[PDB]
Amino acid sequence: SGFRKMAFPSGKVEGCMVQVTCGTTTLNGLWLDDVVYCPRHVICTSEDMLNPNYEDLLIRKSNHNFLVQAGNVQLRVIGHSMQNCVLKLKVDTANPKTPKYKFVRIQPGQTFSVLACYNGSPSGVYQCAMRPNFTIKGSFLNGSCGSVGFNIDYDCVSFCYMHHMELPTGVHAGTDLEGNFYGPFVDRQTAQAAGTDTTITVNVLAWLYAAVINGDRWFLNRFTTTLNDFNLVAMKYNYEPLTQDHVDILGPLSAQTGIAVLDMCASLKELLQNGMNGRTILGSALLEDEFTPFDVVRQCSGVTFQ
Amino acid sequence: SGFRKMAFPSGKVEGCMVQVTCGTTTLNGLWLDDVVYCPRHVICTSEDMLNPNYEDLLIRKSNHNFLVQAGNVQLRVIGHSMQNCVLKLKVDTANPKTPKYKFVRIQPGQTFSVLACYNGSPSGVYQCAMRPNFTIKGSFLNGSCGSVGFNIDYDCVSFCYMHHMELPTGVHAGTDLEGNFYGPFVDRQTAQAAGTDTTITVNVLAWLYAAVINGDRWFLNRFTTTLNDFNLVAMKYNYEPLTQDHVDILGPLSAQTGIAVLDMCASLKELLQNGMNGRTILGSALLEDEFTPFDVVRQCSGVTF
Ligand SMILES: O=C(Cc1cc(F)cc(F)c1)Nc1cncc2ccccc12
Ligand SMILES: O=C(Cc1cc(F)cc(F)c1)Nc1cncc2ccccc12
Repeated sequence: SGFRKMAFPSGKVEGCMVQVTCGTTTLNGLWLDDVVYCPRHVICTSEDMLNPNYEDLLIRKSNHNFLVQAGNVQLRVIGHSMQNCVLKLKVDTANPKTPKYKFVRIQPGQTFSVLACYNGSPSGVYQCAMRPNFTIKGSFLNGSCGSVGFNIDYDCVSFCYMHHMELPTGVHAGTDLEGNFYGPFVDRQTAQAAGTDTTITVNVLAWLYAAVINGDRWFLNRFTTTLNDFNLVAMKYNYEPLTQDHVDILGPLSAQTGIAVLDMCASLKELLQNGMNGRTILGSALLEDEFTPFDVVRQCSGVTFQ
Repeated sequence: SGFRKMAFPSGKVEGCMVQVTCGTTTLNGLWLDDVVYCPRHVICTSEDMLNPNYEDLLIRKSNHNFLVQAGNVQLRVIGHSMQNCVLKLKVDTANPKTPKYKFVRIQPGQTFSVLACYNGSPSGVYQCAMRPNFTIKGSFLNGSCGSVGFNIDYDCVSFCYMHHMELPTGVHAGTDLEGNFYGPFVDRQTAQAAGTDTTITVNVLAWLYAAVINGDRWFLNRFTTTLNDFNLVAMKYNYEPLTQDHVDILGPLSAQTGIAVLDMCASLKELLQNGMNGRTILGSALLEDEFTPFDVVRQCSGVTF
């Protein structure tokens, strides 16, 4: 019993964190096999940040301009290349702590653990979701660039995010490990803003199923809804549209609890209308949207309480 | 910017988790140096749990009855002893991954990271607080016993909790690493209940300072209060008393934000008496009490390990 915002154990990623320095700028790098991945803006001065020409800035650098430190050991850079917004520094030592890994690009609503780092050293681990507006509501200070997001389903680390920047609202933007930004963001100091964010409906439904599995049913009602009527209501509270894919994905939780997806949708519609009336669901007075259907099945028991 | 419920990096603890099997029961063990620590109830059948005599159950076991697996490697148990509610299995191999560590007993209100494990395999890491009623609101399934709680101070892991049981309300009970339970709990299948819990006042104040540091100020007001008047209001709302030690501990956050501790207490008093009025603080509609003043400073300063 219990339901917590749970991150993956971070050890497999901690053994990959290194410090990358180029001139006066120091940030984090991810050392996997003989390559260190880091944000390409490590080669920029603060003045270069408005309209940097990364190809032009990079051509002026040699391997010895990149200082990579792993623990108290300086790695030797033997090659460098840029792939989209990520810099790949070939080093002369394969990381002996390289876990089984993959690079995965995620979709909005997906969750992942972030290992926040500074100067190549891990500071903490927390759980995030890729918001519908492609930002993440992280906790990052200056020096956190290059910190990564990941999942570890089995013993394989799927790296899905590398931190690049903080937007004016205090939310964060980054790339996949191939250097492609999530969202319409660029690694430039030009005026950029997070679009209006919305609630991840499928995740709220998953979390309501988590509450039912853990023994709470106060919020259920005798009603059902069509998918279209649910979407017309939910959009009025800035909730993401629920697709038939989302309904299918919630099938297993629906079968385990005995509550049809559209019946749980009717419960959510009522919660949006009524609020919680002094009650909580899984220790929260707000509807939680940073647990996916996959997270709920992984965290919760396979036996519903009642 | 941003403020998240953040756990310590778990790698140093992951390298210590092992699987301990005794008969039909499998749970987690903590392998440090040449000793594996685990809940003593690993030696019990369901019948034994009703009223166990752990000394009597243990005397019937030999070293080979304990199967300890560190990954895909079977460790050989060369001795066994009980310390309070923890079983200590001496093994022939010192854990090469043993970090610098200490065993510390924490006080209610203190937070720690839990590395939830099943079959000696870490599954998740989360941050929680030792409640004033000595339970933890964890997330644990069957097989999670022996999962540990810890903090990191510099390069040293301070182990403070070992998971033993789940109470009927779904909250959790465990011991320090010396096997002393937190709270009035016993490792036996007998009627036990979590006592009425209270809110960790100093932690709510720390989180309000975190909200201010993050640009959330709507709850600030021109008012101050005395410590005694604040504690009268705290008692009324099932909040823990705020001591002068708590006020001193919040000094640095008070100096950084310009909001004196008693000035923040008057914000907290108004929030308790009136609610949030449809507003949120750091994305929460409830007052969060599972961040200590140290956690707030650490997260807002970027301390690494
Ligand atoms: O955003 C940047 C630097 C940057 C600026 C830019 F215009 C484009 C970039 F790709 C990167 N750094 C930070 C990242 N995360 C959190 C932070 C918090 C405070 C101060 C800086 C933080
Ligand atoms: O509570 C126990 C076993 C136990 C029973 C007892 F009566 C006394 C004990 F010291 C230990 N194990 C569990 C721990 N955490 C979570 C669980 C969730 C579901 C089922 C069991 C869970």
